[PDB]
Amino acid sequence: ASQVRQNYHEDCEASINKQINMELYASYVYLSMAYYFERDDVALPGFAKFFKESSDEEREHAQTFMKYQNKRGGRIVLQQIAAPSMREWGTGLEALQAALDLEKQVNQSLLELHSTASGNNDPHLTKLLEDEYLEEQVDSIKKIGDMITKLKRHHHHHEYMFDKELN
Amino acid sequence: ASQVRQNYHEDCEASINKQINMELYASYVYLSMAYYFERDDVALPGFAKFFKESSDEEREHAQTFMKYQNKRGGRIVLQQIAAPSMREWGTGLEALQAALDLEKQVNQSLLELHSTASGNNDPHLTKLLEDEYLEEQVDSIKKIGDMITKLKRHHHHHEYMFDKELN
Amino acid sequence: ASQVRQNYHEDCEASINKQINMELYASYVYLSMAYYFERDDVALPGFAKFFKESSDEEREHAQTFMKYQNKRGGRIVLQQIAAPSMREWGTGLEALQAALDLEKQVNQSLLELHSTASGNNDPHLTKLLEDEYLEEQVDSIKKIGDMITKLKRHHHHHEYMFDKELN
Amino acid sequence: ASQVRQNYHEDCEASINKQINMELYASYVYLSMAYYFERDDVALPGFAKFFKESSDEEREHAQTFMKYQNKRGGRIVLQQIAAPSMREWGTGLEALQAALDLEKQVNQSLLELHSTASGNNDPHLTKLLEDEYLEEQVDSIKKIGDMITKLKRHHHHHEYMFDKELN
Amino acid sequence: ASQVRQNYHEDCEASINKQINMELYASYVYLSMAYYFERDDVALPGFAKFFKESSDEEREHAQTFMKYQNKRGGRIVLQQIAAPSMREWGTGLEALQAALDLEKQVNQSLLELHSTASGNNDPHLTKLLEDEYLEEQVDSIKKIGDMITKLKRHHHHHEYMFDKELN
Amino acid sequence: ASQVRQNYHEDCEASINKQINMELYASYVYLSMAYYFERDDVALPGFAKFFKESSDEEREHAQTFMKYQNKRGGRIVLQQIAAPSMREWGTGLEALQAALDLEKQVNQSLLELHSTASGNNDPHLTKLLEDEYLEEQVDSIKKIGDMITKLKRHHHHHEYMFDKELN
Ligand SMILES: [Fe+3]
Ligand SMILES: [Fe+3]
Ligand SMILES: [Fe+3]
Ligand SMILES: [Fe+3]
Ligand SMILES: [Fe+3]
Ligand SMILES: [Fe+3]
Ligand SMILES: [Fe+3]
Ligand SMILES: [Fe+3]
Ligand SMILES: [Fe+3]
Ligand SMILES: [Fe+3]
Ligand SMILES: [Fe+3]
Ligand SMILES: [Fe+3]
Ligand SMILES: [Zn+2]
Ligand SMILES: [Zn+2]
Ligand SMILES: [Zn+2]
Repeated sequence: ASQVRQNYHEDCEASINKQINMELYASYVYLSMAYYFERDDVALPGFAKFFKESSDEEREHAQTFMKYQNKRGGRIVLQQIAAPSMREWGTGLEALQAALDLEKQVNQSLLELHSTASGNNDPHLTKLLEDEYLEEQVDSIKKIGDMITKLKRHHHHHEYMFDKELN
Repeated sequence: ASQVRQNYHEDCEASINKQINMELYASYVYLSMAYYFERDDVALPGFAKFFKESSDEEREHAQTFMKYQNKRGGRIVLQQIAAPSMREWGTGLEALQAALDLEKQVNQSLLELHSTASGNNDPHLTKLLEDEYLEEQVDSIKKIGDMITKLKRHHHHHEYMFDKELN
Repeated sequence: ASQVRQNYHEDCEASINKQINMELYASYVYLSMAYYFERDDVALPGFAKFFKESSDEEREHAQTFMKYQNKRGGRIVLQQIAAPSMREWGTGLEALQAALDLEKQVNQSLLELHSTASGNNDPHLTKLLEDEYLEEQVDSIKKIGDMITKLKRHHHHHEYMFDKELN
Repeated sequence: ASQVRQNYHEDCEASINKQINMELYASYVYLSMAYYFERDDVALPGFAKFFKESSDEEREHAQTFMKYQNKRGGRIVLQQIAAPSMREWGTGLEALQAALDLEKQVNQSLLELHSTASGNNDPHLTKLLEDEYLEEQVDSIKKIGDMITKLKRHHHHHEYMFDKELN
Repeated sequence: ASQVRQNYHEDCEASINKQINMELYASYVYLSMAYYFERDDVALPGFAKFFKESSDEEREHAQTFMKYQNKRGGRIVLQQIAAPSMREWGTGLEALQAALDLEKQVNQSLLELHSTASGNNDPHLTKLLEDEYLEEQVDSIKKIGDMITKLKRHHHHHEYMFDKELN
Repeated sequence: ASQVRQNYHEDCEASINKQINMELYASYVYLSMAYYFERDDVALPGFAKFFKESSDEEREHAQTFMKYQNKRGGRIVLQQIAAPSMREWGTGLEALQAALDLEKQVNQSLLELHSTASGNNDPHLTKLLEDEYLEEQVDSIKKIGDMITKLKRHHHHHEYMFDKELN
């Protein structure tokens, strides 16, 4: 194996490559959303900017894991990247609900990666997860939750005024 | 329940709430020491600034935990803040000695929360305590321990000189 | 008593202590509110911030009174700080209504404290109440009343827009 | 259909959607090269930076096309992004040669899109392809051809110095 | 023991001392290297400077551990610092290979020290190892590996050019 | 032998090497004093800064001699650095008294090297010792001698006041 590899379990090496794929798929979804709210019959620039930023940060997530793979001497495996779930994301409100669920789904995967890393006594990897993914996951889920509470109060008039505060 | 809650055990929720009350209780004790060192018959302006700053940090500890209750999607439930042990704190040394004892009692309970957090595999909350509370506790216990040594020396003139250090 | 004490009747000394408790219990109420309006299921950052500031300002009324007690040679006597009524304030309009009433409870005590100081021919203490307390109380009550008038115009879409004017 | 749609053939709409998936795929391939040249057993810091910017520029080729799909009032349709042809990319020169090939396959699809645009009398779309795509690919093919020539002249001391020019 | 000591098991106290010795012996190795590469018959200023910095950084890992021991109320126990293996490292590639292996010896102890702290439920000490030591160790090991990969391209003319990139 | 060696007796070479070990040994002793004045039960931050700076200058003395071994074309041969005499240094006065004794033992050996250098008519090395080491020794012995006088006075309060001089 690699000259730098030390205390690096192959089960961890492999969940990193599975997680990179999930980070990228999450990137693709926020990209689909981002430009959907830019359609002439949707015209929500606030929501569109928020989901463009989400897709960039999901891209950054994936890069930080590929950098990590190489740091420990593992070898990236990247699969295909599935097409997003849906493609018509409905209201801004249904988009945020979709995103809330996708961000909880990623946190479940990151809490699993953490347990797999604790179970192999990889305290470097648990440090990575705590300091760069667990805290970003909890803050974002709270961010989105806050937004869905503001935006559940029906009219299209309300979405548009909420949108402007996003922008 | 909550739209953000994920992997936050109800025992962690409950022990965050006891700990909000305990931090505020510490604020109240230090606040009492602060102003007692301002009595015209005590008039040590260095201990007064030290304990008033201590009182302030203890309220940030509590608020950081209340912020945290809400990030994870638990409910803040506040309780009555007991009045301090004393209102007359004796000497600066005897107040330091009581400071040190209560920072030590705050750390025992923070480490108990870390033990609850671990047992419920909540890495998000063990990281909160490691980075935000356990290093501040140790450093405080050590600064207070250092000053107790400098002051321990008996004399009234030595204390008024140590006091100007802390101004 | 004290080397400094002069024309400071003990009923005023004792009322200043009971007033310190009320102010500190007023702080606790507002801090409750402050972090309630930060819950993901509430998400009114403007209200939250208004109650944070109020909570901080009640803590300072308390410190001024404790500074004052020491200035006049009386002795601070701290007691327990009760937890609020209910920690679920409901809407912002309902919280503000609780605040209006709380500010009037503290105005009525402050005015009683001022009659005690007048009855006992303490003009230094009348002057403290007039300058440092009664004016903030009438400013605060009026502001709150102004805000309630604005907010009574029942849907949750109005509240979000008022919450931004306050942010 | 869309209230903005004018003179936008559905074949061109479909070819933009196909081309979006090709820009993204090129993004992914350049992402694999980028991070493969940062392996501890490859460690070519310049080749890696060159492909990072390539990967990023491909991503923005795709977002222009999706930006454009909406201007003309078509509907973005994204599909799976295939995994890159490889995982190892060999020497820096082999990665360029694969990138010479790849940019040429993109230029070929771009030029076919132009012919579709021309046959369906879309001068707005021919304009876009001429002004935002066709010139960057001729310019990129020439840059890469130049580098291949420099690097060809087998020994591996020479490759590390070429990386030097690249960082 | 100490007025400050709390939840600091004596096996961790003793391991911190043995770790201080290792770090200080790691400093000695690098200082040897540093001035070897400055001999007139060697004359690799870049290598020399790299090993000077490394030597200085090992001295600081040692100081942090001695600061830490005092923070937790244990007692520093210093012992002799062995002279290196051989003081003739030969080529730069051979020195770097010795450094890679040394950094992995210190990584394996640091990871053992971290299992000791975990076994003894010291989360303050796990946190110190994670933040302050394990991350530098994986960065350092990977860097060294990267440098060895670059340098294996056997003639002494390559080495001089790599030595300048490092200068 | 060396391409730079000229008029550098092998006895001078050998005595430079004993002296590198002796300077590093001094660094280690001062380093021990440095951190012992940081124990929570000693807590004299002025002696700690004085001895930590002393430890640092002693390592520059050693490195200046290793640089020098290589200027003249001799071989650095490093040896084991003995652990300090003590780890508990008693009072600041008793540590100063031990500082003074070891600066006096360093000067005896520097003057012995000057005597070896002279006898081997090496004016280059007698000038090194005159300008770089013998004036620093005398000045140190005198500063330490001055402080021993200021401190000698018995009392705990006087030492904590002298200590703030040195901060
Ligand atoms: Fe992510
Ligand atoms: Fe995410
Ligand atoms: Fe605290
Ligand atoms: Fe505290
Ligand atoms: Fe008030
Ligand atoms: Fe008030
Ligand atoms: Fe492209
Ligand atoms: Fe391209
Ligand atoms: Fe180290
Ligand atoms: Fe190291
Ligand atoms: Fe010296
Ligand atoms: Fe010396
Ligand atoms: Zn951390
Ligand atoms: Zn050749
Ligand atoms: Zn060459």
